[PDB]
Amino acid sequence: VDAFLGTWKLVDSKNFDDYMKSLGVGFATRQVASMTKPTTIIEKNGDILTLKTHSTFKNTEISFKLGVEFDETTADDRKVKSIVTLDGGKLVHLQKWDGQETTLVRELIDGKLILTLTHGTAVCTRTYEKE
Ligand SMILES: CCCCCCCC/C=C\CCCCCCCC(=O)O
Repeated sequence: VDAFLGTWKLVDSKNFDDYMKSLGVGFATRQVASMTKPTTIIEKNGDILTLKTHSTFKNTEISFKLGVEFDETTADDRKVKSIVTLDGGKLVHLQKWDGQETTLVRELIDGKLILTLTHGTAVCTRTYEKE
């Protein structure tokens, strides 16, 4: 886990709109979201991880232990059952609600943090660089 810790800022995004539309997010929120550049902060205290996502539009914060399910309310106001684990060096966050699922996978490549989000047929890639 140690290599993911720190402060990261978004520098590229591909197909976020398709991902948001798949989840049912409405047009007006997709407009603002397409022009937002979040800051993600990942920290650890023993076996507890804290992931903060900050922006001018919305802010989220979750705390969890790897491998242990938790309740989460997402930026889009879904109430989901989540679990985060380490799989081949990637941090894999799975969300489930009403029979559906989406995955948020984080990998380090060349010192950047790549976040891939998949729901349905839509796949979005977002690139973050370390601050
Ligand atoms: C908290 C910052 C979110 C910015 C706009 C999001 C508004 C809601 C729409 C879809 C939410 C999808 C779930 C979270 C995606 C987070 C993306 C990321 O961390 O870059």
